[PDB]
Amino acid sequence: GSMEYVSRHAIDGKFVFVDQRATAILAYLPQELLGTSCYEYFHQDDIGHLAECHRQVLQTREKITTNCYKFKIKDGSFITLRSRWFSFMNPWTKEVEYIVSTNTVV
Repeated sequence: GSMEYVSRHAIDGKFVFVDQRATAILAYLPQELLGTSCYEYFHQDDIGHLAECHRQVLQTREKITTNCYKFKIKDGSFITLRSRWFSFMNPWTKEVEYIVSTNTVV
């Protein structure tokens, strides 16, 4: 359904993929999120633990589940999300290119 959407994030949080279900949940067009960092939208209280879970997943092929956190939507209010993250290691270049994130409304 449309209670979740999938994003991908480069190493500074930059959105590099946003599926169209994000607009239903966040009221942003995908193009508004693409090229901006997820950290720009996290509630400032949540930056620290989300950044540490992001750092964790860069060093493992296992998935990491965040705590619930608040995400600032287009009108400036906050919704609560929980994300499941895993990193995408290129098996030839041996580089983590991005992380995959399923973002679920709580």
